[PDB]
Amino acid sequence: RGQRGCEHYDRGCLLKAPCCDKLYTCRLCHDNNEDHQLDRFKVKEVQCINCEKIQHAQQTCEECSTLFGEYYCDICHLFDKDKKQYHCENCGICRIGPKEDFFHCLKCNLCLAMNLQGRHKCIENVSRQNCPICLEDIHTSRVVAHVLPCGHLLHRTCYEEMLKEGYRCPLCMHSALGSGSGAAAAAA
Ligand code: NA
Ligand code: NA
Ligand code: NA
Ligand code: NA
Ligand code: NA
Ligand code: NA
Ligand code: NA
Ligand SMILES: [Zn+2]
Ligand SMILES: [Zn+2]
Ligand SMILES: [Zn+2]
Ligand SMILES: [Zn+2]
Ligand SMILES: [Zn+2]
Ligand SMILES: [Zn+2]
Ligand SMILES: [Zn+2]
Ligand SMILES: [Zn+2]
Repeated sequence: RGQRGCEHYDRGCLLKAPCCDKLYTCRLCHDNNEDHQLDRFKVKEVQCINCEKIQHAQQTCEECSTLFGEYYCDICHLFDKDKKQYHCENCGICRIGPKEDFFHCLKCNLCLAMNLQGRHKCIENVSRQNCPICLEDIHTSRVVAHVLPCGHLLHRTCYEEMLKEGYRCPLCMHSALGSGSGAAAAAA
């Protein structure tokens, strides 16, 4: 671990971005360096870092057999060391597991810690929204979301910064004290 990959991932291959047909270590490396956003489900090809064989996406290299990722999901085309990831069909992406700690809430439409099942306030597709603090997406973020007792969602980082200046939901102004607050599963 820690020999091959980027700042985001420990992986043995590079993705061929079907948009600009460039080779980037991962979708974040691509998105940080391109006008547009990479569609991870559209990725068809990868290149072995070790032997530069460009090939269809798979867990090991067809020529030299280098291990591309300890965890490999052929839907998101994600490669990584073992972080107990699982791919959730309702989220549509890979989550940081383990899968048994989480359930997918249909209404809020993200994976939530088991202790919130039937024990939180649902807001329709609230996960598919921007964080009201930073106004960047919650659902696909690699930062754990925090369910406020009111059911609104904040990035854990944005939530903890907000506590230095206040203690109320940035949208509905309800206090963050109380029942129904907890953690969601991070994007892998
Ligand atoms: Na490398
Ligand atoms: Na990726
Ligand atoms: Na849906
Ligand atoms: Na999606
Ligand atoms: Na589930
Ligand atoms: Na953020
Ligand atoms: Na995590
Ligand atoms: Zn591109
Ligand atoms: Zn990267
Ligand atoms: Zn190879
Ligand atoms: Zn996946
Ligand atoms: Zn889910
Ligand atoms: Zn819910
Ligand atoms: Zn945020
Ligand atoms: Zn709120």
